[PDB]
Amino acid sequence: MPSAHSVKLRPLEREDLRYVHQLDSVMRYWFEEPYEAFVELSDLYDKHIHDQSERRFVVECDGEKAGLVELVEINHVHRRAEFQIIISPEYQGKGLATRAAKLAMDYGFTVLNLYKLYLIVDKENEKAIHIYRKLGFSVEGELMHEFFINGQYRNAIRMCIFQHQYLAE
Amino acid sequence: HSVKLRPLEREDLRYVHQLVMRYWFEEPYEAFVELSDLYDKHIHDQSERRFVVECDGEKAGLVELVEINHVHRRAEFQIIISPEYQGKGLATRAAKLAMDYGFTVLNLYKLYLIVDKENEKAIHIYRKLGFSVEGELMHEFFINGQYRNAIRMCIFQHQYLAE
Amino acid sequence: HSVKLRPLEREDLRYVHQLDVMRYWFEEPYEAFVELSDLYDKHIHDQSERRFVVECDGEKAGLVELVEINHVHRRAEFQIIISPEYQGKGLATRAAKLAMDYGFTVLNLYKLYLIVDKENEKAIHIYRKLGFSVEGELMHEFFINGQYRNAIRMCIFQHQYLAE
Amino acid sequence: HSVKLRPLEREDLRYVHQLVMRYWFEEPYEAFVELSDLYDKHIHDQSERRFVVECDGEKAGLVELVEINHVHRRAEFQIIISPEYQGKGLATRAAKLAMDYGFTVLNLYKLYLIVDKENEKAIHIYRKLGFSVEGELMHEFFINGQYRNAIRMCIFQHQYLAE
Amino acid sequence: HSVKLRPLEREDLRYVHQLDVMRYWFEEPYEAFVELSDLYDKHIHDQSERRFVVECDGEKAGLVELVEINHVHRRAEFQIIISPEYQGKGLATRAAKLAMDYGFTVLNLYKLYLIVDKENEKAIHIYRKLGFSVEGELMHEFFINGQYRNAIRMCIFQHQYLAE
Amino acid sequence: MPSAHSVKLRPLEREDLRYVHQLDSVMRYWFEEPYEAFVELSDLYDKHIHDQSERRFVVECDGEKAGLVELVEINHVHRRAEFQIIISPEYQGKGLATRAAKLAMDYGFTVLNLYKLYLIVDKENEKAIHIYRKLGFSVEGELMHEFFINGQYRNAIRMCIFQHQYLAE
Amino acid sequence: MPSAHSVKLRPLEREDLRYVHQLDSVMRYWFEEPYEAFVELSDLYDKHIHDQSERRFVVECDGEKAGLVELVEINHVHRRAEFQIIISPEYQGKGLATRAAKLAMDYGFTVLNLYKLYLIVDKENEKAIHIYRKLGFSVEGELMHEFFINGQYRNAIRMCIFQHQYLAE
Amino acid sequence: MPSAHSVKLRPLEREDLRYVHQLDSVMRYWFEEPYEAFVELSDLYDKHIHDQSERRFVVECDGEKAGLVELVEINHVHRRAEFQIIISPEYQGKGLATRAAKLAMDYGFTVLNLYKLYLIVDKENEKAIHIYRKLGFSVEGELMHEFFINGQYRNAIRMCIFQHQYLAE
Amino acid sequence: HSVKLRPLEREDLRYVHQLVMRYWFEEPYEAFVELSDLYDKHIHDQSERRFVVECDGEKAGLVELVEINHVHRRAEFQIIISPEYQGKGLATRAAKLAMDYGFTVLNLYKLYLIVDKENEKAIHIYRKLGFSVEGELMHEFFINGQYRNAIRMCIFQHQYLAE
Amino acid sequence: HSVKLRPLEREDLRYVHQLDVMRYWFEEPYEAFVELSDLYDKHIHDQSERRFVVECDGEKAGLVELVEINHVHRRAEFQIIISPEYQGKGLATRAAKLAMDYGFTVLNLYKLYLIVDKENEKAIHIYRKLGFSVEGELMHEFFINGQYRNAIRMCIFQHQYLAE
Amino acid sequence: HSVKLRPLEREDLRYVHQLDVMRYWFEEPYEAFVELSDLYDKHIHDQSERRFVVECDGEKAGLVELVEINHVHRRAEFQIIISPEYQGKGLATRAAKLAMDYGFTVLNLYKLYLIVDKENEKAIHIYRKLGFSVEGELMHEFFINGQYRNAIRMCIFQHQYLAE
Amino acid sequence: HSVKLRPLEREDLRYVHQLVMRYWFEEPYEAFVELSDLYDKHIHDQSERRFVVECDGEKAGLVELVEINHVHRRAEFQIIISPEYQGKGLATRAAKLAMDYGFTVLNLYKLYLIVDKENEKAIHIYRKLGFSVEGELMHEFFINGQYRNAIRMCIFQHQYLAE
Ligand SMILES: [Mg+2]
Ligand SMILES: [Mg+2]
Repeated sequence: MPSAHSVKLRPLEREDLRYVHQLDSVMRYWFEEPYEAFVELSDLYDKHIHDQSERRFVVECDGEKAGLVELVEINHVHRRAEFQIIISPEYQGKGLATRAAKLAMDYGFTVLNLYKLYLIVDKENEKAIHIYRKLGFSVEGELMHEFFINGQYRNAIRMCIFQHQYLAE
Repeated sequence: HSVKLRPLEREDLRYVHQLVMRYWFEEPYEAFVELSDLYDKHIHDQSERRFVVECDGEKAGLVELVEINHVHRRAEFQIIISPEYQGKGLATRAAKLAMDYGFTVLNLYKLYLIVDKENEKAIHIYRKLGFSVEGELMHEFFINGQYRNAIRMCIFQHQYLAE
Repeated sequence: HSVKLRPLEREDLRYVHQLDVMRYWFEEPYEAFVELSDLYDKHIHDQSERRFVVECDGEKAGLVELVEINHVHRRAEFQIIISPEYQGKGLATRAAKLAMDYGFTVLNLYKLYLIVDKENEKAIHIYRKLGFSVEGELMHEFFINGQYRNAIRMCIFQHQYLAE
Repeated sequence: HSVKLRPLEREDLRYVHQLVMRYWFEEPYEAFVELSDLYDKHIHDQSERRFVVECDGEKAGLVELVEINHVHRRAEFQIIISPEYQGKGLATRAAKLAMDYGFTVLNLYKLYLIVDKENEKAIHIYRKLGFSVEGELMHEFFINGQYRNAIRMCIFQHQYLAE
Repeated sequence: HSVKLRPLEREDLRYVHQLDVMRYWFEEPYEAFVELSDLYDKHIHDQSERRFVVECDGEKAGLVELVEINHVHRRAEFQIIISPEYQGKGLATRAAKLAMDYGFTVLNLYKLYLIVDKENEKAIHIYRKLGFSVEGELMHEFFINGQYRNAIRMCIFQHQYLAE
Repeated sequence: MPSAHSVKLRPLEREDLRYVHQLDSVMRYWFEEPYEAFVELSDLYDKHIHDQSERRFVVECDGEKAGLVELVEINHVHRRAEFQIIISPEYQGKGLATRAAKLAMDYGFTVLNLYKLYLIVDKENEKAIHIYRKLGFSVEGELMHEFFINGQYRNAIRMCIFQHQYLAE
Repeated sequence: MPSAHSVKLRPLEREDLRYVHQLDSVMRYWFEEPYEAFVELSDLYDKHIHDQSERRFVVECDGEKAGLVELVEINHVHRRAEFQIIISPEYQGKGLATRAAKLAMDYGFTVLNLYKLYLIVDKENEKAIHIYRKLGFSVEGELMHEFFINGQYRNAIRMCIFQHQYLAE
Repeated sequence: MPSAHSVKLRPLEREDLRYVHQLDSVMRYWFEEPYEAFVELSDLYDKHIHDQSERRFVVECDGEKAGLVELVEINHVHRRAEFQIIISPEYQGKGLATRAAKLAMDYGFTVLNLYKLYLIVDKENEKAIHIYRKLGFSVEGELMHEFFINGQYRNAIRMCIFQHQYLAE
Repeated sequence: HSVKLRPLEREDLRYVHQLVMRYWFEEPYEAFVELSDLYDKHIHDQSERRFVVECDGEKAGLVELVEINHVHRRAEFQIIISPEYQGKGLATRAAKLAMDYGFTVLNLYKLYLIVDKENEKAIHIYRKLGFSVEGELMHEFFINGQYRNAIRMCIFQHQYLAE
Repeated sequence: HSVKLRPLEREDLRYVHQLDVMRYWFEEPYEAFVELSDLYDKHIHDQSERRFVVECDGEKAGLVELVEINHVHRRAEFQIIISPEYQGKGLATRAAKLAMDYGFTVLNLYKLYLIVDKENEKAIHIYRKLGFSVEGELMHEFFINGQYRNAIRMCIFQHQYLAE
Repeated sequence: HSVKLRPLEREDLRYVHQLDVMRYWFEEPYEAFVELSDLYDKHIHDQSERRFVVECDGEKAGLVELVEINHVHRRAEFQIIISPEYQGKGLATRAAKLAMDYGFTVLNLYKLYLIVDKENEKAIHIYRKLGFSVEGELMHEFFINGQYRNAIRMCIFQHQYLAE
Repeated sequence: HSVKLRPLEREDLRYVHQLVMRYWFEEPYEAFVELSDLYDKHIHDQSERRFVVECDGEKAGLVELVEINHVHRRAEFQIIISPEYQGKGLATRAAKLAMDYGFTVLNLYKLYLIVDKENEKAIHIYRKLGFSVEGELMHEFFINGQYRNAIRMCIFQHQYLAE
């Protein structure tokens, strides 16, 4: 009989901040402000503790820390947010990014009462794209040369989904 | 056996946190640092008052006095028991204690509470304690995907003090 | 005659102060102007309340308060106050319609509610007409001028507004 | 003819000052800068409340609510009329007004006052308003070279509201 | 057995917190320790109150509060509290004598006074003995545990102390 | 002989703040923070004076104040920004929004050295859309129900252009 | 019939500070801290507004500003203070220093409830000394070379009086 | 052969503050501000660290802490200060107060370059008085009821000495 | 006729502003409030020093000493004349003045300047003042759509003082 | 052996302090650690400089400084320093390549430049090899250990990097 | 004509600013008024320097600076500056006498000293006359307008003043 | 054997203190808390610079550069050796080191020192290092009961660099 893992969103605590930092060279941001060194992240963190426009969860698999969900650009008048998920290397390969997306959908849609959620992914990532489609995300744009990455401008696909689709299922 | 009702101390916050969206002085929290910070910001704020419910010296739940007003002499209260302490009607004794505090110590005139309409047990309990119903608040909360109704119930100091 | 809402500027704060005995700003009490100026400065970016001067032909005629605004549960309480001299011209009615408009068509709330004196059978009727539901009768909710009074809480929903 | 009772505004301070040792929030003042400063320090302090007494729109005196407590539901009041307005029993109407405010607006249970024993007029006035005597405080004040006695008198909300 | 007053140190503040339901510091209310620590830090140089641990053979046994201290009128109110386990050994009596000593022979006050429950006929008697005068009976001065209680205010003067 | 107007971008001064405020009910934002009352705007303004992620110009026509250009979400690693233009009512009807766009293109492209600029407009605004095309903006997405406006979710068209296109002309 | 002047102590207001400053070269002090320039005095003044250990009155003669009384080193446990009076040049010669002393005695003794007041004066000032005696001040010390003044150490006479003497009269 | 103790003034460090506090009921002061609880003393201490108008030494006897010298009311224009010495109970009886006075004389006179030092003592203390005389202190005043002490006003004797007397010896 | 070189005062800022992207203490500005603020932030900063160029008492341009270093004893200078004052070789006299200040007052050893390669006039002027060329900085600035080259030129205190 | 850049953490600040006599942080001088700790705290979010520890097999081996970073003109100066004991293993070469990589493939700069002692003919040659151009010779730019020295400024461009 | 010292008020600070190229306040350099206003505000209670306007018939004529004031060693340096238009009327002489008076008869210093250009043989002579001693010749102490200059340090003592 | 000259670090303060009236940035200290505080107040102050003198890695003395000025390019220096390290002419090597730093690193033109007239050894040492005498400062210090004379001596960068 196959054993069932338990995957949970958990509100991101300060003690989680080291875990965040060491998920990894590229630009990372906190509240649209960029960081590199731990001291930069930690100070941003305290400056933004009460800020309602981003919310972050750790993904626990069986209580162990496996990755991070960031809801970002939260807007409560237009009832949307963007999300971003990131799975620690030793937790990849086993459907986590998927479950993890379902859980963030659940959070924005059933807890936070947003109307629309979207995400950006590399145009190159035919894998992820197709998964999101599977879950019934529409494609709403192909941003051209939106990111300059490892020496080169890359294209992003923005894909959205809606509260009613979600609750209908 | 023994249930006291101790003021909420800063060491109690990690306990509090370890019990859907939560409010401290009407400002929302999720992280423990969010609530901790919020806590010190509202240290001398008289508009809310909190107590750990102690069973035989162990921390077993929480009473909140919220929206305390001394001109109109009223306040709201929420009571929360930890799972492992539920279903011995601490929820009940805690309610009496809250009532004792607000009516005999704080000298309030009126105490009210909100509860999900569906919670027929609580509604019954409080009616037993002689609370009367004053409202059915339609779709007052978005809870886990859905709007829910609450029932608000009150009781008055003269009713209590009949004791 | 024409009637508009307008965000409340510090310059309006003197006007607000003297509509006449007990009142609040961002839930803290106030009486003197200095008390009020101070709260106002403190709550400049507080999202949980939003105010408006009610303008009647470019003239300050009253005030709309949007209070206890919650965006997760998409609701908010409102209250209107009309300077003595603009009363009895159905102005608080037009102001109500306008506050609904704002919370429903701009703030994107789901539910708006208010509390009035049970005794005010008149206002009560005006709301019922507008399609508001009674959602409760609070007993002795307010000590006012020497006695406890009852109030009625009445609510209306976005979809009812966007329909009719 | 007309007597209102307006909240004390900052413009009123120069008036206040222009009326032996004075107290603001139990801290003493003499200079106007001493009182002014003190004033802002106690802006959101609910423990005292002040009003100018207005006769036909002119500033004519002062009511102070001091030591306001909402659990025991009581407060003290001092009333001060400016000379040119004395002896028309504004002192009286002012007292009623204070009483009106504390009992019908602020929802206090009990109001008391201190007055020099020797002030037989005030003592009589208040007894007329139905205040009862609760103490003769021996040498409670050093005033102009000498200890003086005060009389403390109270009245209760139920007594007033009989109206 | 020997009994002393001792100025109250921050280290005593944990002791003070748990003598058991409503209390004050420099006239502001408190309940939680964090609330109390804070007031204490704020009032460090406040001249208007002075506190002391009552030490019984080098052991913390209670507390003396000197409150509403006025130096122009040379008076001050006092209150004593004895930990449950040191009561009924005439300790609050020795503590009273000691507080008088301090206000009279050190602070140079002219008058000291206190307030007790009218119902506490015992304490009342102890003070009368010490030469205290009743200077008033306050009616329903305190809402306590469900009802308004009466209190008695009793005073004594320096010259009476320095004589007897 | 037809008289030539002079249209200029001018760096936005504090004294311009009243003009901004009174360009008008809808949500307006300053540095992604929302305002309504003048005191809210003015305080945001001082809080963000040195912030490199938004830049604002007044459009002077013949030295008189005619409208406002906001470059927003400026990113210097991905070399882009979003722009927004707004023409005062008495200056509409006479090609200003157009010239005004050309000028902001010039600023980002020739002064600020961005690589890409884009804009959002109402899907409904077939007029503006076609103009931007005329100037050789590509369409890069149709965001669905992105804004809730006057009681109703509306659709936006994001359209971009690039430094090389611009300098080529 | 000779006309009676009215001489009053008045609590020192900030607007009085210029008058103080220009009562005049020597060391002057405010709360035991020294001043020379107006800005020094004014800043000391604000730093010490609530300080209970010095109190200052202006002497009004017929409502016009004639001089200054400083009660200094106020101690409420030992119930004493030192006083110092200073009469503006155009108000000297007409008994003011005297009345002015009586008034400060009245203030400390009948208002402030001190038990003892004293003063220092130049040993050289046989005039003032004898006046204070007249008013029944005892001599309680002759401080030797206590002040270095205009190139030279000078001797001071400290003289005291008591509440009971005063009220007895 | 009798063994010689070494008695030294040492600048008072913060760690000395507990020792000070526990030299003992009466009013004690720090920079003319009164203290009782340790937290009061310690906060005064930090508020006054750089203040030139009081200086304090510990008296070490053989390196062990035996008492305290306070130079107080230091005035560098009139070149004087008052001093106060206090010997811990277990170090009394063995000439310390004496040596300790000589050392403070040495400090003010030979290090600090004051011209005059004085002290107050109880009129009742015929012992100390006579010692100071022995060292050639003049008596310069008998302050009457200057201190209210243990229920009663007491009289003080102020006694001074001068740099030239001292260096002459 | 007369050219002084006055220290830059706060009243001069509106003038400064009224003269592509500008820098104050290596931080960029455009609005006047941006530069004003920046100005006070760098009031006691010794690393840059500024002067208005005064012709017969009127404000006519600007000298900036920038990147001032006292161990290596060097600094950079920019000079800016207002249009209506250009082409009388104030640019020249201003340069001499800068040179006078840095070499005879500030005791610098070396002064250098950057100028667009294309500005053949400036390059010539300075070579005339005996500045020598020390670099051709390739595409050192993006200016109005294009990378541009600058030429850096220096001169030394001993060379100047030969005077 | 493997070599990486890594953002510089406060924990690295002690390491940085002791590579041996005159140096800067965000253009302000420093000597003592306390001086340095302070500048570092002040410049935490300063975009104009970016630093990195050079790691050799997970071991701290040196430092890369990106200085005078300008994003409008898309350039920045760089400098590398290798702890005494890691020198002469072509490590500063690998570190240079890595700094180019970062400014060119991550920061998206157009131009990177450096300044070396004219006398250092060795380093100079290493850069020329890498495709760097000499863009100037600064005369007596640095007073160092008793005399003014000359320096060379050499630059390279993104397109040259992204090509070869 | 009559000549007085007068403590320097903020109102004098504009006057001070324009006597014409390098100068200090409480040892920090300044040039612009804003720079100076700031130092002045910072040093309001600094005991180590004391300034005075030199008044000639109630008119501002120059300035006296008392600098490096040390009370333990009882000395202080002084400097005088006279507005162009009041020079050559022996005014700096009367101002010197007055500064001596102040430090000697008011501040109770033991020693006062000054530094002048060796080349200024005139001033030098005026001081010698006043009884000042040369206590040193500092070599190349000042870089001024293009070259290092020598200065002379001359001192006088209280007892010499209080005698003659 | 080995003498380095390390910058003064905060851990070195307790050492410093453990070496009559002392000055930090011309402000006086005695307690260690007085000097410690003063220390942080002057952390970025360029007007003074300090170094521990290290003999074979142990702390053995102190060089102070004081009154550093970069326009006139001069500074003063005091050197202090701890007793147990005296009389091996570390005082000498330390002096050379100071000289090395100010002249070859800091690019000063001139260095001077003050020493009690009576210290004939120091005076001789420095004259040997080729310092010349520029003043005999009469009663410049009150030291242990008496005014004392100091001798000031300087040397110049060109003289040193002759090396
Ligand atoms: Mg954004
Ligand atoms: Mg004193």
